[PDB]
Amino acid sequence: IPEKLEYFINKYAEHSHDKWSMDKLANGWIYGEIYSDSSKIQPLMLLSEKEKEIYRWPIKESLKTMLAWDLHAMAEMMAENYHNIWAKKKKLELESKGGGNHPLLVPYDTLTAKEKAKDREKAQDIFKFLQISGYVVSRGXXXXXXXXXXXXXXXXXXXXXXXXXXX
Repeated sequence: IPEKLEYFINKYAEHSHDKWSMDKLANGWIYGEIYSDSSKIQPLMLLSEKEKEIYRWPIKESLKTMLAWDLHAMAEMMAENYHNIWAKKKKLELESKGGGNHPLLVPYDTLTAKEKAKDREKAQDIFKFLQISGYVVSRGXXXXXXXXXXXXXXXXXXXXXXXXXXX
């Protein structure tokens, strides 16, 4: 990973903190030492410091994925990355602890239209954050050509027919 992408990760963390703090001021949450969800006190003003820390790694993983591998296509591909790693973890823990079957034990195509939006929300967020800076990424006539190919095929067929007539 390059160093100004190292910058970009810190800038993303900062702006995610700014959006979360916008939510904090919108809902009127106030900081405190004690941890609780009903009394409206937070040690990092719901989220623990670890519980914001954890969102640091999946961005790096998805970014490595985009580096090793249009806009909506990359969005749904990052969303599929998220859902695939989520399904992998859930399947491993199910086969580990003997858990029951989940309704998400299906491929990404048969799935419903709602989880689509659920997994594309943050994908669109990080993609906005990506295009704000300037870094542009991608995946990494025809009729005339088809007509020409058909003509060549017809010529070959005519040659074959002439040969057959000779035979």
